[PDB]
Amino acid sequence: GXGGNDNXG
Amino acid sequence: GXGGNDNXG
Amino acid sequence: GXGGNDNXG
Amino acid sequence: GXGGNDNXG
Amino acid sequence: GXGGNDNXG
Amino acid sequence: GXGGNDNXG
Amino acid sequence: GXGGNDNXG
Amino acid sequence: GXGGNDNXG
Amino acid sequence: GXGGNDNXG
Amino acid sequence: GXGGNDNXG
Amino acid sequence: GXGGNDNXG
Amino acid sequence: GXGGNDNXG
Amino acid sequence: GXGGNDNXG
Amino acid sequence: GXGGNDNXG
Amino acid sequence: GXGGNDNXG
Amino acid sequence: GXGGNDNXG
Amino acid sequence: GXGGNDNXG
Amino acid sequence: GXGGNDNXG
Amino acid sequence: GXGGNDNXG
Amino acid sequence: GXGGNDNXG
Amino acid sequence: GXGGNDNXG
Amino acid sequence: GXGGNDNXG
Amino acid sequence: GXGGNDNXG
Amino acid sequence: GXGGNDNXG
Amino acid sequence: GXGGNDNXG
Amino acid sequence: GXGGNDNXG
Amino acid sequence: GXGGNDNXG
Amino acid sequence: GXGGNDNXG
Amino acid sequence: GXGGNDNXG
Amino acid sequence: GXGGNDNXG
Amino acid sequence: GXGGNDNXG
Amino acid sequence: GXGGNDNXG
Amino acid sequence: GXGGNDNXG
Amino acid sequence: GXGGNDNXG
Amino acid sequence: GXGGNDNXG
Amino acid sequence: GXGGNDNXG
Amino acid sequence: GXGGNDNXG
Amino acid sequence: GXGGNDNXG
Amino acid sequence: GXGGNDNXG
Amino acid sequence: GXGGNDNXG
Amino acid sequence: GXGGNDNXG
Amino acid sequence: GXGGNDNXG
Amino acid sequence: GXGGNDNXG
Amino acid sequence: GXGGNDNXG
Amino acid sequence: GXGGNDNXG
Amino acid sequence: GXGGNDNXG
Amino acid sequence: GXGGNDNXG
Amino acid sequence: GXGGNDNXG
Amino acid sequence: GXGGNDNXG
Amino acid sequence: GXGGNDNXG
Amino acid sequence: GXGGNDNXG
Amino acid sequence: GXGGNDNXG
Amino acid sequence: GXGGNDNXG
Amino acid sequence: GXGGNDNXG
Repeated sequence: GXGGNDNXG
Repeated sequence: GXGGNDNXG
Repeated sequence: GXGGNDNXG
Repeated sequence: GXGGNDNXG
Repeated sequence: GXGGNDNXG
Repeated sequence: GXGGNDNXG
Repeated sequence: GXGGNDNXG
Repeated sequence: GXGGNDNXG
Repeated sequence: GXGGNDNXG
Repeated sequence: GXGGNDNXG
Repeated sequence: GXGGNDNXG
Repeated sequence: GXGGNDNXG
Repeated sequence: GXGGNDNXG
Repeated sequence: GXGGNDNXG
Repeated sequence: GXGGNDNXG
Repeated sequence: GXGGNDNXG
Repeated sequence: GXGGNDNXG
Repeated sequence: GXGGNDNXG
Repeated sequence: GXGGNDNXG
Repeated sequence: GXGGNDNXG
Repeated sequence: GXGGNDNXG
Repeated sequence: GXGGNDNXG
Repeated sequence: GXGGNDNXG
Repeated sequence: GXGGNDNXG
Repeated sequence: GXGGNDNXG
Repeated sequence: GXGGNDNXG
Repeated sequence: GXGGNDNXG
Repeated sequence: GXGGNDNXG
Repeated sequence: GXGGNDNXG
Repeated sequence: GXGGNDNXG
Repeated sequence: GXGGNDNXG
Repeated sequence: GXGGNDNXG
Repeated sequence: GXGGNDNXG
Repeated sequence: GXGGNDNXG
Repeated sequence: GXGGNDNXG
Repeated sequence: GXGGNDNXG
Repeated sequence: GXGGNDNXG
Repeated sequence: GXGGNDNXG
Repeated sequence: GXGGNDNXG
Repeated sequence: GXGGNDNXG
Repeated sequence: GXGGNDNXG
Repeated sequence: GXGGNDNXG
Repeated sequence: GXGGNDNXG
Repeated sequence: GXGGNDNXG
Repeated sequence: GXGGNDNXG
Repeated sequence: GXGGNDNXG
Repeated sequence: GXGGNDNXG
Repeated sequence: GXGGNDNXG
Repeated sequence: GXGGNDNXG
Repeated sequence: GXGGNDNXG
Repeated sequence: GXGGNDNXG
Repeated sequence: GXGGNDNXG
Repeated sequence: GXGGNDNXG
Repeated sequence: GXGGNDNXG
């Protein structure tokens, strides 16, 4: 979707 | 969806 | 359609 | 269609 | 973490 | 982490 | 990480 | 179609 | 008018 | 008018 | 009008 | 989807 | 029982 | 039972 | 997805 | 995906 | 049971 | 994908 | 216009 | 216009 | 215009 | 014989 | 004989 | 004989 | 469920 | 008949 | 007939 | 489910 | 009949 | 000495 | 499921 | 001495 | 001494 | 006249 | 007249 | 007249 | 069989 | 068989 | 067989 | 074992 | 074993 | 083993 | 089982 | 099983 | 099994 | 230790 | 230890 | 230890 | 002593 | 002592 | 002592 | 996934 | 995946 | 995948 430091599994 | 440090599984 | 974090653990 | 993070763990 | 995974955004 | 994976965005 | 993988964007 | 991160773990 | 048009018919 | 139009018909 | 037109018919 | 340091599987 | 129509499952 | 139509599964 | 969807016709 | 979808016809 | 139409699976 | 889709015709 | 399915399983 | 399927499985 | 499938499996 | 003897383990 | 003897393990 | 003897392991 | 022993079915 | 909007999710 | 809106989720 | 022993089926 | 919009997800 | 079987079908 | 022993089927 | 079988079908 | 079988079909 | 058929005399 | 056929005399 | 055929006298 | 004829449709 | 003829349709 | 003829259609 | 008419219609 | 008419219709 | 008419229609 | 003019199915 | 004019299926 | 004019299928 | 019997079914 | 009986069913 | 019997079914 | 000894063990 | 000894063990 | 010894072991 | 590990046995 | 490892046994 | 390793045994 915008601009974060994200990481999902 | 915007701009957080998020991580879900 | 413009939804946010679409993520299934 | 313009959705955000499309990701299946 | 197992389970069927589908959705349109 | 297993499971069928499909979606249109 | 296993599972069928398909989607149109 | 213009979606974001299209990625199946 | 515009967005995802992921529709088999 | 615009947004997700994930609709099989 | 424009976007993804992933539609088999 | 824009501009983060992201990594999902 | 036969099946349905307009549906990934 | 036969099957459906307009659907990846 | 789960299973054993359309079956004892 | 799961399975055993259309079967005991 | 036969199969469907307009569908990767 | 899963499997055993169209079978006991 | 109708038939149907039948099986001693 | 209709037939159908039949099987002792 | 209809036939069908049949099998003792 | 009938059927569907040992199966939903 | 009938069928579908040892199967949904 | 019938069939579908040892199978969904 | 597994099966039995000492039995044609 | 034309918007001059910014970037959909 | 045209908005000049900002970015949908 | 596995199977039995000492049995034509 | 033409927008001069920016970049869809 | 015991295990068993397990399946989301 | 595997199979049995000492049996034509 | 025991294992077993397992399957999302 | 025991293993077993496993399959998402 | 259909139906599983077995018996020892 | 159909059906599995077995018996020891 | 169809059906598996076996027996020891 | 005594004049009749059992048969699905 | 005694004059009749069992047969699906 | 006694005059008849078992046969699917 | 010494039974009389052993016959399944 | 010494039974009489062993015959499946 | 010494049985009589061993015959499957 | 003895001596009649018999005929069963 | 003895001595009649018999005929079963 | 002895001595009749017999005929079964 | 020996009968001199006649003919079992 | 021996009968001299006649013919079992 | 020897009968002198007649003919088993 | 004698008769049918149809017994899997 | 004698008769059918249809027994898998 | 004698008869059918149809037994896999 | 957050430290754990879902797994049948 | 977050440290764990889903796996049947 | 995040350190783990899904794998049957």
